[PDB]
Amino acid sequence: HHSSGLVPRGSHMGSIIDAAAAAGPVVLMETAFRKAVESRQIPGAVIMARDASGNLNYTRCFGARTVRRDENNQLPPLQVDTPCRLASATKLLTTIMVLQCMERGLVDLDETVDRLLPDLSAMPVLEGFDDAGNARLRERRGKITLRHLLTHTSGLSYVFLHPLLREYMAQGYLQSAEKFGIQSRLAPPAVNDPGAEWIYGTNLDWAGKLVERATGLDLEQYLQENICAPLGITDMTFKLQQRPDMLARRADQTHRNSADGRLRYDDSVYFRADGEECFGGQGVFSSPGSYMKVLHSLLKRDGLLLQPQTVDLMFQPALEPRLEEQMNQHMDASPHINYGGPMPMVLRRSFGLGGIIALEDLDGENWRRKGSLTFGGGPNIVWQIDPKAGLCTLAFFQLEPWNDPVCRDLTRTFEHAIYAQYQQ
Ligand SMILES: C[C@H]1C=C2C=C[C@H](C)[C@H](CC[C@@H](O)C[C@@H](O)CC(=O)O)[C@H]2[C@@H](O)C1
Ligand SMILES: C[C@H]1C=C2C=C[C@H](C)[C@H](CC[C@@H](O)C[C@@H](O)CC(=O)O)[C@H]2[C@@H](O)C1
Repeated sequence: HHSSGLVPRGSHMGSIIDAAAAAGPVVLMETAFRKAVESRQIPGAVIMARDASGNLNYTRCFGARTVRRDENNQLPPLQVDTPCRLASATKLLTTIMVLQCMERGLVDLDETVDRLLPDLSAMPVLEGFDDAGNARLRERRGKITLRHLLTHTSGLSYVFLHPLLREYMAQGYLQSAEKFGIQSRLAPPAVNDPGAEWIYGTNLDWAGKLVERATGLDLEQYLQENICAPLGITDMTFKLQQRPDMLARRADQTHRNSADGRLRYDDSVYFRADGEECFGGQGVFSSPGSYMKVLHSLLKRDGLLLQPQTVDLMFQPALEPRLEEQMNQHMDASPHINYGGPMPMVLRRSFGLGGIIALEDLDGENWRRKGSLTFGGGPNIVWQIDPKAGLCTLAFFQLEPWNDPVCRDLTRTFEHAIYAQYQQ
């Protein structure tokens, strides 16, 4: 029997295997991440989950912030406080900033953008090309409103995404609309009328300009005063190159080679230059920890960023049946883009203010629920907030291209495991 003075413990294989309970979902999931790093499938990742109550506050960091060895021949770790490129995960921040302007009476969401963005209002709609091949433009039908910008229903697209605009760049209309290797998000014309269709575009870059003009502050200052300060965030910024402390610790971008699935250093323009202008659709750097602070505040409805009622509005389906149907047809037919990331590839969705809303449970009682809000950023960053489950989660990588199968699979296992053990 037991040993005098010593805590009773396992003393043979049977009793040690019974004293240590079988591996739960979360433990098994963490093994997958470690194996992915060990086998060089990913450089690293940070995964974070929080509930409203505080009972759940889970942060795990795996692997490295880069594939470039440091001065000591080591690969430095990806940490919860590592400065990372958020890319389109910036869009949530900019959305919150617009809603703050609305709360303070500076703007109305259904107001036309003419007053603050007359430069946008004056922009034409691109409608194919001539029989010869000249650029064919026309005047916009109807007015763009702030709500159209927040829901990507303005008619604006992205140059890399839409065929007409890809041809626009190829024909040379946007050659001088770049700075330090970063293309302007304000130069290109619209590809449809507001209200006509859901189209992913430069809407939040325009929405950012609107904030700057409505407040008389640049977006960086507005961000610091209105998002960072209230949450005690000191490392979230549009202006990475002016923060030598963050520069010393920042992640490098990694790219997966199309040919052999191998990881390589990606010398990304975004890590060497900020751009003079703060682009609200993409330009923020922060750590995973700081981003979670934002998500968690929204989940708590604590009133630090927005009134609880304004946060509730973000989660309400914003599209009328016609656009809702068109958005789902577009997304279901575009698994090569996959805006929804880890979500099932066919799902009934809508768009709120700040992201995609699930209009059905993803897998009954096992995963994200109806009413959950989600979006992401290019380097395989995925965030979601699920008020019914009482959870919000964040899967943070610094790996392009977007929609990497290894990252998506890992992100799914992460979420499934967290929901299995901690959803309520
Ligand atoms: C066909 C459309 C789908 C796309 C899917 C993912 C990316 C965003 C594409 C363009 C971005 C570009 O930087 C990535 C390309 O190098 C992809 C490739 O051709 O290997 C985009 C474009 O190819 C247009
Ligand atoms: C929610 C996600 C939706 C997207 C839709 C189309 C693209 C695949 C986006 C990522 C593009 C990004 O990886 C590459 C761009 O930085 C290239 C460029 O800016 O020209 C993606 C990201 O914006 C996040």
